[PDB]
Formats: sequence, structure tokens, C-alpha cells
Amino acid sequence: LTTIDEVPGMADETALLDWLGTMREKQPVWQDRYGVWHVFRHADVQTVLRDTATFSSDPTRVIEGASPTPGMIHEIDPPEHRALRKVVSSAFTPRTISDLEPRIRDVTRSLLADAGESFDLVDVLAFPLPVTIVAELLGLPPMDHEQFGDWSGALVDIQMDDPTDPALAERIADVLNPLTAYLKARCAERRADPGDDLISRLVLAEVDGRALDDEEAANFSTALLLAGHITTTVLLGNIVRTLDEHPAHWDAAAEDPGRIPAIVEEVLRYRPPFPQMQRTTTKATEVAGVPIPADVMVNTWVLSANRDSDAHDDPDRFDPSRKSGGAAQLSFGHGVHFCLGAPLARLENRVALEEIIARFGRLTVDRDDERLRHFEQIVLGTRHLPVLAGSSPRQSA
Ligand code: HEM
Ligand SMILES: CC(=O)N1CCN(c2ccc(OC[C@@H]3CO[C@@](Cn4ccnc4)(c4ccc(Cl)cc4Cl)O3)cc2)CC1
Repeated sequence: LTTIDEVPGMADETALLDWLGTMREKQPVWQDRYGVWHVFRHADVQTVLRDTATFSSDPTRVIEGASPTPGMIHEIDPPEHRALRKVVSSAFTPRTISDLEPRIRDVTRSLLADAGESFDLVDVLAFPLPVTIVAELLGLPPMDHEQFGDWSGALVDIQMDDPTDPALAERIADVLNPLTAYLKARCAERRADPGDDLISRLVLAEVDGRALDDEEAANFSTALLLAGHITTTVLLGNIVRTLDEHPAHWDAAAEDPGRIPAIVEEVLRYRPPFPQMQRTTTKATEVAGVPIPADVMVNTWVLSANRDSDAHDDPDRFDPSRKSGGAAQLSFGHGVHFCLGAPLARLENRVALEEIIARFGRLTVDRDDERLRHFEQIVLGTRHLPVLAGSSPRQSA
């Protein structure tokens, strides 16, 4: 233990993981050189995420401009979070998600049908599939944009190191503002003539007198669109990667496609698309007996918690057959901010992997030109994943 910050960056995962392990052991609550605090143990990550009074999700809590963006449900605390969550959950329903299955399968099947035997999984499927699905769910037209989220890439590639930096707020707003404005216009068109698409549902939604204005509906639809440009794109790459490291599971899921949901849960634990979540202390508190001051940022390492042997047995072992006494998925968060889109992600990744197996039996990652381009910061995964099918319906005698 020395007072010289490293943090292996995300790009070297094995080194990140060895660091996390040692911190879990020796420094479970750590303050970095920017005065940002880090929480590494499973039970402590849980404490933090649950306790919204002490640990607020409003980053703008500190900054002199009390600007909580309306309808940014992940950046809003009780009691307003509660009423907001109720309004959106009433538009964004299981039924609404589940009816998507046939379209999810149609799109996935057509995109793969054209891929050849050697392609980029991200450009071919992992990116265009959720973009298409989420737009259609929201009731938007098909978009012209596609470079693996030109704007969503800019977002995750933000000029950032010190999260205390006030500029950062502006750099984010710079990217999102054009997109939020475009959605605000779409919401106003649906307010005029509502359909059954999700934007119409959002605009008509009302729970205990609380309705979304076009500000809030546009903001929240923007978040949803962003979720669809990034999350499945990262998870599905992580799934193929991991299965490529334990390839016996390709054959097992081919024989019993009902094993697929469990593969997805396991990769979620093993490689969470989002390894860290962020909170701000609203008051002097302590974690693990470590005193933390008011008004500072706190990062909760979901990646650490997931590899913490006190939470799981043999935690670095990739094992889909691991029954869990109360399978609750920390990679989708913990508490009242628990992932609203969890069913949709589970559905898209299940259908995706099903369709990969049905056409190809298996894919392997292709490192025959370069090593993978990992995300350097926000998410845990790769920007591209060139793959190779050994088998496919194209092969002839
Ligand atoms: C692999 C896929 C996904 C992962 C790992 C994931 C992860 C997460 C996590 C960790 C949180 C909690 C954030 C916090 O506590 O600060 C969260 C919240 C949220 N996610 Fe996701 N998500 C995924 C897919 C999606 C999708 C597809 C959508 C919507 C289309 C979505 C929408 C949301 C929303 C709206 C919330 C916040 C709910 C609230 O604040 O009450 N997610 N997600
Ligand atoms: C030092 C350093 O690099 N820090 C690392 C960790 N920091 C960080 C960590 C996590 C993070 O994710 C925040 C939030 C939490 O989850 C999401 C990502 N997301 C999207 C759908 N499901 C999850 C999100 C949830 C809900 C909604 Cl409506 C929109 C979004 Cl988008 O971003 C954003 C930034 C960034 C700075």
C-alpha cells in the first residue's frame, strides 16, 4: 500500500482484477488523488447503493447550479424518483417488452444471414440490432447514423479523468442536447396523435396526477436510446468473448437452448458492462469503519463485488450452472434505481445468442490482425469483436 495512484485502466482486465482483489483485502475503501472514493467489497457496494439518503444519485448536488435534468430518472433521488419511476414503469411494461421477441428474432436472423464467415460482431449485429429494436419500440423512424454509436462513442470517449471537473457536465450536454431536441420534437408529434409506441405511452402516462412534460419525456427517451446504443452492444461482445474462453458451453447450449438464460446471467456477473456506479455523499458517513466526508463522490465497484469470494464461491470461475440462493443481479444495480430495462436486455441477448448458435454453432474471436480494442474507461468490453464462424449454412460440397 502506497500513496501513488495507479488503477490499472479497464483495457488491461487481468491487471485490473488483481488490483481489485488486493484492494478488497487491504484497502476496501479508498480515496484517490481527486478526492473520489472507491468501494470494493460486495456488502459495502450493496450498503452504498441501497442508502439513497446518505448516497445520492444527483451528481449536481454539489455544483453551484442545482440543475437536476428533469426526467433523468437515474440522477434523481426520492421522493421525486419514486413518482417518476411509477410514471415510466406504467408505459414501459413487461407485456410491451415481451411482445418484442418476434421482431428481435427477425432482425437478428436477417443481420446474421448476410454476414459471411468472418466479420465484426459489433458492426454486424451487436450494434444495429438494439438500435433498431429500441427505435421501433420508441416509435422512431430508422436512423442514418451508424459507426458503432458515433454519438454514443463520443459519449463514452468523453475527454475525462477528474470527475470533479465542472467542464465534464458541459461536454456531456454538448453530445446529448441535439439528440434530446430531436426527441422532444418526436414527443410533441405523438402528443398531437398518440399511437401505442413507447413515446405515446410515455406522454399519456399518469400516475397520481404526475405526468411527464415534453422536457421530461424527451430526456427520458434520450436515456432509453442511449441505453439501446451501448448496453447490448457491450454485453453481447462480452458473452461471445467469454464463451470463446470456455468453448464447451457452445455445444451444451446447442443441445439445450434452455441453458442460454443462465449463460447470460453468468457473463453479467463475470463481465459487467458497467463495472462502476457513482454516488455523492449528502453527509459525513462511514463505510467499513472508514470515515467519508460530506459532498464527495463515491464509486461502487460492481466488478469487484462480483468477483468477491464472500459473495460467491470460486468467483473467478465462469460457471453458468451456479445456482444462487436468491439470484439477484448486481450488474443491473441494487435498490430503487435497479435497471428498468433489465428484461429487455435479457431478451435481446438471449435471442441474439440463440440465433448465433442456430446459424453458426459457435463463434471464436479472431486475433489475426490485432488485439482487441477495449474500452479504456466507462464500460467493460471491446469496441469491435472480429469473429470467425468455423461452420455456417454457406459451406458447400
Ligand atoms: C447489459 C445491459 C444493461 C445493464 C448491465 C444495465 C445496467 C444498469 C445499472 C447497473 C443500473 C443502475 C444505475 C445506478 O444505480 O446508478 C441501471 C439503471 C437503469 N437502466 Fe440499465 N442496464 C442494461 C440495459 C438497459 C436497457 C436496454 C435499458 C432501456 C432500454 C436500460 C435502462 C435503465 C434505466 C431507465 C435505469 C434507471 C432506473 C431508475 O433510476 O429508477 N438498461 N441499468
Ligand atoms: C474516473 C472515471 O473514469 N469514472 C468512472 C466511473 N464513472 C461513471 C460510472 C458509471 C456511469 O454510469 C451511470 C449511469 C448508470 O447507468 C447508466 C448506463 N445504463 C444505461 C442503461 N442501463 C444502464 C444509465 C442508467 C440509467 C439511465 Cl436513465 C441512463 C444511463 Cl446512461 O449510466 C457513468 C460514469 C465515470 C468516471
